[PDB]
Amino acid sequence: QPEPDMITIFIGTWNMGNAPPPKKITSWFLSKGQGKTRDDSADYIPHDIYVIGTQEDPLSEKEWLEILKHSLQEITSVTFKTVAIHTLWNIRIVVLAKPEHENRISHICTDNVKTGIANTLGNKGAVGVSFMFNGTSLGFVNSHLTSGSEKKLRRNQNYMNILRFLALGDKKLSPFNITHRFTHLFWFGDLNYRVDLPTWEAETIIQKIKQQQYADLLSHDQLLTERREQKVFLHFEEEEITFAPTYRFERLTRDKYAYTKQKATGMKYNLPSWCDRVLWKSYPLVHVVCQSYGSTSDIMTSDHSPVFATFEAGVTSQFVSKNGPGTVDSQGQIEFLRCYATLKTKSQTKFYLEFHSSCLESFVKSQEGENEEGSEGELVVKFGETLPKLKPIISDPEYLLDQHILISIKSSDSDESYGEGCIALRLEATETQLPIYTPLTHHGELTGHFQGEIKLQTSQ
Ligand SMILES: C[C@H](O)CNCc1c(Cl)cccc1Cl
Repeated sequence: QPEPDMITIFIGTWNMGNAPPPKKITSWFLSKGQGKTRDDSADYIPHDIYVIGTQEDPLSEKEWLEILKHSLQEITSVTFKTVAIHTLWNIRIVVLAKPEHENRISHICTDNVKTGIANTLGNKGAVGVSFMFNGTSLGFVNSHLTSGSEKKLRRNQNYMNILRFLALGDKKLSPFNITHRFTHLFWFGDLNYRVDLPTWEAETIIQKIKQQQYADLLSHDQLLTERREQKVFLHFEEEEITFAPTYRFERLTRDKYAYTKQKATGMKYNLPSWCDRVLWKSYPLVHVVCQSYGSTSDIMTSDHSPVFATFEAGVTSQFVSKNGPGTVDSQGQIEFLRCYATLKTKSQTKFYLEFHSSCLESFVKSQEGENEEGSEGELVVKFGETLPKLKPIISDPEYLLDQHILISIKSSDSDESYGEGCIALRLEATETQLPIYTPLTHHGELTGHFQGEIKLQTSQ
């Protein structure tokens, strides 16, 4: 039984509008409806992992698990195993996997973050799951962000609180937030970003949706515009949206958008919007391909339609040599040449680096770099040729070229990270000086850059 080098992952997000689901929700798991949909010929082929995010979910965990498992069994004839289930208020995440994966999945973590203070703390936030799948770390975030067309800034704040405080993955990666802890990170939910057009244009928007002419609406989608201006979800991907806005429908049909202000909406308009989204971020040069992104047409119990996305995701095997794990493989080394960090910080402290990777026995601290002034005001931290030689646990190129080095630049004064990034070892050549680059972020905001050269020695 060979270990996989690819798996397929289903991501579902559905704001259920505090209503039980209908008797059949199989179209969701089959990626059928509007948008980028799955080929009929694949219907019986199970995904390896199904990750279901709900919001405004009125069901018990037990009730929803029974519906999900019975749904997948009907589609696939496979009895899926429950990896994890976590609920915060009415925000839920379920992870189901094929039974053959039970002994490939380990280090299962769950957490939640509650967003807002006093007034604004009570029902919005995120749940998350992480685990190892063989040698690959996978994280999944289901967030219900602040509602309302005029709260895009609040949503961006909710995003930053969730990525700062959601405690998933390897706690030894202390400088790193969830946006660096995983080979593949999927973030989905009712993100609640709106199509930002005048209220008077509601009927015009509806007309455009009936014509399947989304271009003039997506150009006002607050998530696309905020992402384009690097206000939120920096370094995340989203597939092109080719399905109608998933909010706000009249229940029991999909023929009508209910957008007019009502006491029940706090006298707010709900112009048709793409509230319900799936984004991802994978480490550099790892295979990840979106194979569906759409909405169902036949599930109408909520004022939202379910959204599906599916992915091919590269995975690696749990590598064992004669040497590592449990020693170094002297045949292997990672060297850094001519490296420097460019930082946006206005501070003057000394900086050092930390290198973190599961290819190392433990993280490595550099000596301090030498600060200089950039020509446009910047702080440049020069490491020259002073960075340590990293000793990986396994030298085999089939393992080592699949690995990544996380970098944090830390203040010597405070040991606080000013920036985090990631470097792929999937090089064009070994034993060859090659340029490397990563942007550096902190709390998911751009704080600088790290660039230089790498020289990777494998046992080949
Ligand atoms: C590799 C990714 O495609 C980068 N995405 C950046 C981006 C955003 Cl986030 C929004 C609008 C346009 C663009 Cl290029």
